[PDB]
Amino acid sequence: MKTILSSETMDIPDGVNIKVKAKQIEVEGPRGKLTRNFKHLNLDFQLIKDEETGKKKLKIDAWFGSRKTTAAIRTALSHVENLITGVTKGYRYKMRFVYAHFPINASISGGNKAIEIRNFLGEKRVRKVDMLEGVTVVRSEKVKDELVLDGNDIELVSRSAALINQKCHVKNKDIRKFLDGIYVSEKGRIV
RNA sequence: UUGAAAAGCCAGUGGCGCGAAGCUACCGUGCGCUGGAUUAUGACUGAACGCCUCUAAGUCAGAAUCCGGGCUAGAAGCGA
Ligand SMILES: [K+]
Repeated sequence: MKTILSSETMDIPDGVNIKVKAKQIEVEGPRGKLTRNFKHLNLDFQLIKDEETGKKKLKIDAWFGSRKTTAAIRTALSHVENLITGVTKGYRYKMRFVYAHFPINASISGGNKAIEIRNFLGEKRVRKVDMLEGVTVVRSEKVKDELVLDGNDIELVSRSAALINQKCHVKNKDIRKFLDGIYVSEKGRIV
């Protein structure tokens, strides 16, 4: 029914710099740089500075927006929160190898930017996966048959994990019985 | 049949054997191709709906599929 004003605000930690211009959000922190293009959202983004204190707030609002349009405000705020988390703490995904008979042989290429899977269900084919930008994959030493993906972009890290998982799908078998694969087991922050 | 020999000719290709050349047969030989976008499907982050959610915004992989490329032709189209 076109609610007049739907607004939501988020606090910004003092250790992160943020710039907004034409719905282009630039985030800077100790771990590096992140960028997002929110041009596809018909929302108004504003950065409020507290002169007396010096703190930062990001306010996103929609005017005369329907429910569908208003649903994007929280999405944008969560995306900005994820950017801040990635630039301050970073993102770490953990994957575990699951197999019944054939151990999965994983080889990490140079730079921790590519992975080779060789013995999935005793298959002679070699599966190649390349990590996305800013995401590095390593083989854990404290946990058996575990892969650690570290990055600054939650979306890129999760997409790399999804690529690894989907590259090892079982076919022509009852997947309920043949549970072999590589699956995401934990999501968290590097620090 | 030309007197004979030799050498020819007629029987509309006289008949038979071999027969080069050309043509020709899976009856012989050579060759027949790879970038993008996507369907179904499976997923990422993510609200709506403080949780959840492949979906609402955004995003990924994806086919004897489509498009392009390659091959054939080359327009009251054109260049040096
Ligand atoms: K989800």
